[PDB]
Amino acid sequence: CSPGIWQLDCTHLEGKVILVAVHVASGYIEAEVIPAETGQETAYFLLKLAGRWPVKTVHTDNGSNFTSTTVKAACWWAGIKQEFGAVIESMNKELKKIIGQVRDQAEHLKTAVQMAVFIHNKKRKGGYSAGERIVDIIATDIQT
Repeated sequence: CSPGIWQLDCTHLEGKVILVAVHVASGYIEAEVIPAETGQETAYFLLKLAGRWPVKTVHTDNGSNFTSTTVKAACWWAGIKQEFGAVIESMNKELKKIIGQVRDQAEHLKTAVQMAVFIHNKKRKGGYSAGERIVDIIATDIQT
């Protein structure tokens, strides 16, 4: 898929909120455990993400997540547009299973989440991992 397209959603687990971003073309994920589902948290996550990867457009399954002033200011400043055009269902499903598998390896949920992100991104799927594919996709895109 287009290399600047990301999918962003929140999930719930243990009374806490997990913000999950998926680079659509590679399956690569970035996540954070946030205190609450707010416009402030989403805008902050977006700005961080865009300073790390070339974020052109962002899609979500909950369009109302993106209507606050705060979120639209973050997209304005970072040059992000909303994307109007199985991967995402697979990667998200995949994340909860791994969180479930390592949950007892960490005291806190946020640690388990990051362990699952790490496992997910490094898993060779053949056969490269999602982390290998996102850097190849971005590096090839740089060179014209």
